Amino acid sequence: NSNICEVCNKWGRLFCCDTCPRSFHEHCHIPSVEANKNPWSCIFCRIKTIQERCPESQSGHQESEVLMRQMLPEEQLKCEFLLLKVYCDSKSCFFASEPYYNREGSQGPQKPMWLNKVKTSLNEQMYTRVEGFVQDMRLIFHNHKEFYREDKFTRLGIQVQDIFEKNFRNIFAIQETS
Ligand SMILES: [Zn+2]
Ligand SMILES: [Zn+2]
Ligand SMILES: [Zn+2]
Repeated sequence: NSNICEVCNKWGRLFCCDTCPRSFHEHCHIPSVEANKNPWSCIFCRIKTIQERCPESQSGHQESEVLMRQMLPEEQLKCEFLLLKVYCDSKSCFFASEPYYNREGSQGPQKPMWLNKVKTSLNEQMYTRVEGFVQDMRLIFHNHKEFYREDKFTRLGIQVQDIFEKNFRNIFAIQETS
């Protein structure tokens, strides 16, 4: 196994996957690492199994169809993995916890959003379709862009949204376009 957390790349109290060499802190893994279960497989392994059980799941999809899907177990897992993939980038730190807004010449967004709130929302099964989760994710970056305006800090939101969007297209097998 690895000696660092796959998500935050630090050492500490880790839990090791039984079917791959990754390891995780308890609350870096999503869902949080399960109390018992021996063996234990991590989210990367679970996602791989879904693909291997239904190879045609990797043929192209239209985003519109994906968004309308109900959050049944397999879609729930895929959104948890996509959330995880964002927390894997160190720039997610800017978007994790509840933000506040007091900048000369800007007003705060009408609907604040942050990653830990989405995490909690997924945990408490508050989204009924993929669209719900995707909307909150994109809201995070959109709020950031609107608030920071011409400050170069806006770029952080562009960069982390690019991470989200590449992973979204991969995990949900969105049809490749030019
Ligand atoms: Zn970690
Ligand atoms: Zn694994
Ligand atoms: Zn099949």
